[PDB]
Parts: sequence; C-alpha cells; structure tokens
Amino acid sequence: WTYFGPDGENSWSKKYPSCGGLLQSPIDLHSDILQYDASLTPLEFQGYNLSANKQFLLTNNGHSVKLNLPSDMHIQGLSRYSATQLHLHWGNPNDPHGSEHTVSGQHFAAELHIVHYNSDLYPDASTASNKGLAVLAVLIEMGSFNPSYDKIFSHLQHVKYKGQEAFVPGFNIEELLPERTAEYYRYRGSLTTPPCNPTVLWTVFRNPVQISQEQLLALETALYCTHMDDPSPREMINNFRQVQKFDERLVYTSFSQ
Amino acid sequence: WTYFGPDGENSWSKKYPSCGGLLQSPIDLHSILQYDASLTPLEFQGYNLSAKQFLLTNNGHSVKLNLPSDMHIQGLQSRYSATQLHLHWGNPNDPHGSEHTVSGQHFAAELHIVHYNSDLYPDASTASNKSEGLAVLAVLIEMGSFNPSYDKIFSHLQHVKYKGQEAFVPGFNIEELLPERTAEYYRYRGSLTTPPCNPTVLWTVFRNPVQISQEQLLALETALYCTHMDDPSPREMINNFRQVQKFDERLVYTSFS
Ligand SMILES: CCCC(CCC)CCN1CCS(=O)(=O)c2c(F)c(F)c(S(N)(=O)=O)c(F)c21
Ligand SMILES: CCCC(CCC)CCN1CCS(=O)(=O)c2c(F)c(F)c(S(N)(=O)=O)c(F)c21
Ligand SMILES: [Zn+2]
Ligand SMILES: [Zn+2]
Repeated sequence: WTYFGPDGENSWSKKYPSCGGLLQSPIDLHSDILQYDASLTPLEFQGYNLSANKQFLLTNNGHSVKLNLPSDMHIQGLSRYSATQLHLHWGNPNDPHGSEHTVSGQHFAAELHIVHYNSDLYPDASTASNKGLAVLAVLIEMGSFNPSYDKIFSHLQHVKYKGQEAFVPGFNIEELLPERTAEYYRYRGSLTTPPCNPTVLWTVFRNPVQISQEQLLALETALYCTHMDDPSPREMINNFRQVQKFDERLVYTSFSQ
Repeated sequence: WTYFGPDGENSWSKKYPSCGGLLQSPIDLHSILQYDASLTPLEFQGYNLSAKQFLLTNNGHSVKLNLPSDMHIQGLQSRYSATQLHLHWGNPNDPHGSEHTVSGQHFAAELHIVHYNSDLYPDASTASNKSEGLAVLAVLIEMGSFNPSYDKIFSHLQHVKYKGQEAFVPGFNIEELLPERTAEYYRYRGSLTTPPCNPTVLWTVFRNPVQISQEQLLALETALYCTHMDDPSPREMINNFRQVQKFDERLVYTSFS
C-alpha cells in the first residue's frame, strides 16, 4: 500500500477491509460536529522525560519513520496507556500542507502522532491494536525553528531508506506537545493507515506547534519508502490520508470556547 | 454502492477500478489556481425548455432530472449535449454537502448539469468511458434568500421520495439555476464523482454560488430516501457527496484573475 497511485488510499479497502468500515480517521474538525464535554479533564504525561543517556530506536519501515518509545512512558486520565512509538505525517516541498486532521477545512504543515496502547489490558501495541489504542496528535505549523523536534529530525538523513535504523538519545517528549494541553479534541476513530482498525481513542490538541520551513523541507526531502538498492525509488512524501466521512460521530472538546 | 457503511466510497474501487485511478474528482479549489485567458464564456443553448415534460427519477443513488439532447453547451471544442441534472447535499446536523470545496470550505449543496460529447458519441452512456466524453457544469449552493427557480425542481421532491419513483416536471429555463457572472469559473479535467468514476469529465465549476432558503435546503435534505417504499430498513438520502481527492502537481485554471 502507498499514498499515491494504484495502491493508494482509495484502494486500501481491497486488501484491508477495515479501511472501508466505520469509525475511520482522520476527520475535519469544524463547528457543526464539536460539542463541549466538561468530563474531559487534563491528561497526565508520565515518564515522558526520557533519559539523555539512554537511546531509542528510530526506524524507516517503508511506510513511516517511527521512534520506539519505552513502556514506562504513560498517559493517565483515561486505563493507563503506555507509549509504543511516535511518527509524523507531512506533505512535499512544493506543498507543505500534509497534516491528517484538518481544522475548519485547513491542513496544517504536518502532524505528530504519539501512539499508546492499553498496557492495563494488553502486553503490547500489536495485540491492543485490534481491541486498545490512544493516539495523541499534535498539529504542526510552519513557523519558528523547533530545537525539540530537531532532536528527531537531525537523525532522518540516517534512516533515509526502508529497513534502516538509528538511535536517538532520550529527551523530554513533552517538549513536542503544544501550549495548553488541557485543551483538546477527543473522538473515537481508527488507525489512519492500513489495517485501519477502528480501535483508536484520538486526542488532538487544540493548539499547534511550530517548526521552520527548513525543518519541513528536510523532513520532506530526507526519506524514501524504498530500500537503498531499489531501482524504482519512491520518496516518502504526502504521507497523509484524506479526511473521512463522520458516520454520525461528534467530536468532544475539553474547551468550551 | 452507497455513501456509507461497508459499501461507501472507500470501497467503490473494488467493483469500479477507476475510483482508485487517476484524475479523480471532486477537489479543493484553493489559491493551485492559474488564470487562463483561453477560458472564454460558455453559451447555454436550448436551456429554455418548452413548458414538454421531463422525467425526475430517484434511482436509489440520486434524484435526477432527464434533459433533452437539443440542450447544449457552445464554446467548447465540441458540442456537449445535456443528459441530466442532479444535486449533492449533507444533512440537517451538518448542512455542508457540496462536492467541490473552496479554500477548504464546503458549500451547503452542489448542482451538476451533466453533458456528453454528442459530436463524437451517440449518448452519454457510450461517451462516459471515452476520451473527451463528458462535461459537467457545477453550481455551488449556499443558504440565503428563497430561490423560485430551484423550487421548480424541489416542489416535486415528495413525489420521488423512494427509489424507483418518478415524476414529470414541465419544462422551464434551466439557465435560471446558474449563478451570476457565469463567465467566471474554475476549469479542470477530472472524473465522475460516483461509480464508475471514469476520468472523462471536463469540469466547469462556476465561481459564484446561488442561494436557496433554509426551508428549501432542509427540504432537499429531508425529502428523499435511498430505499424502496416497502424496504423494512429505510435509509435517508443524505451526505450524498464524495470526499475531496488528492490533486498533486496540477492546476485548476480560472477564467478570472
Ligand atoms: C502502533 C499500533 C498500530 C500498529 C500495530 C502493529 C505494530 C499498526 C499501524 N501502524 C504501524 C504500521 S505503519 O504503517 O508504520 C503506521 C503508520 F504509518 C501510521 F501512520 C499509523 S497511525 N497514524 O498511528 O494510525 C499507524 F498506527 C501505523
Ligand atoms: C451521466 C453520465 C455518467 C453516467 C453514465 C450512465 C448513464 C454514470 C454515472 N451517473 C449515473 C449513475 S448515478 O449514481 O445516478 C450518478 C450520480 F449520482 C452522480 F452524482 C454523477 S456525477 N455527475 O459524476 O456527479 C453521475 F455521473 C452519475
Ligand atoms: Zn499517524
Ligand atoms: Zn454529481
């Protein structure tokens, strides 16, 4: 599966039935489908300050570049959910508008997902994935240089091709989160890639973060979906799914205005 | 095929492979726009239909009005003769169901007047999978003042509430359904927005919307079902629009600057 051409997103459901099922993500966040919910209290981020003396595996699997996260990293306020990995979605150098969620019909430059699984109930994210998952999403805007995101981006020229891995020193993952994390959108949805399992509790923070034009350009030019020896290379660009019908869902907000 | 559940748009490409192919519509029209002085005004000939009768149908996917082949666009390289018109809309809880979007925003609804290349082909079915086959005019609709001309269609909707039902509409001037300043339009090559999704449509989306009243819009959204009258599980005809498609390395040409 890909994001472009005969294996792109309109065809995923041919091999991955859930991609044609209910509760799919991402979605457009707009007024008609939002409702304030005062029960959406703040999440607590536990163990996000990863030791700088430890190192965490960054991998290009051909579809994504993901940073593995330790299971002692958790979110509470929900079961306790343990982190498993983070990754991003982006556009391309000539169109830096590759967020997955949109807000009032507009794409952000990119989007960070921090994937967690219910470690109360399941021994790993793969198991949880068809039960199970909570993903935090941070919208990313073109803006100022972001030293915290650069702790990841500065290693991308070392995982350019599918199957490559690198180590990233620990840092405080909460530095990747925006202002006022108490303010978020919450809804029931799905993985945004195959197998599109409808098993995700989404939290999209209200406020975006910024990374620079130069950071976006590096992100949009550094990576390939294909192996280092593939005679038909494919750039890892435009790796976002279109927004989905909302299938009668509402999105609940922790902010009223 | 449907607009929801497991037979909705992500699954159309199973039976209708072009739905996962190139040149898919609809798209977001955002400032990918390039003025093209070649885009001269169309002339709508034979649109003043003899106050003759024209068949309105509900085929379970759509409510269409059949149009006569002496109605045609002038100004394209070939003559394109009308075949039918129909609309797309959302639902009362989210009344934003145009197919095309403008700067990420949906309009309330959208009218399509479908035509086929009658210089090259004998009917719209034959043309629909052929080069230069189809041309569709799209009118964006927003809620505002009551529109007597659209009521010439909408007054008949109760009589075609269920799949298989038909009503006769006396001829009227179809040009009355077009917006102000039809000289101003967006133009691009795309596809059918329903199965079989053939990439054979020259789209003309007028720049300016029309208005219908809040009551007319609600009637459109509430009058029709996608099921037969005797179906023990009725399904409302709502949200009958396709999500926008990726449109990369491509322009939409505008007749205006
Ligand atoms: C980590 C729990 C879900 C895993 C279970 C097996 C380990 C399958 C899906 N998974 C791994 C394959 S992937 O292609 O690298 C990929 C991806 F690119 C994504 F963007 C998302 S998203 N946006 O979070 O849905 C994924 F969730 C995701
Ligand atoms: C009319 C030339 C194309 C026909 C050829 C066979 C007669 C097949 C498709 N056709 C007929 C089936 S349908 O489901 O009633 C339907 C529809 F609802 C649409 F919204 C559009 S459109 N204009 O793509 O938005 C259609 F074009 C359309
Ligand atoms: Zn993701
Ligand atoms: Zn249509």
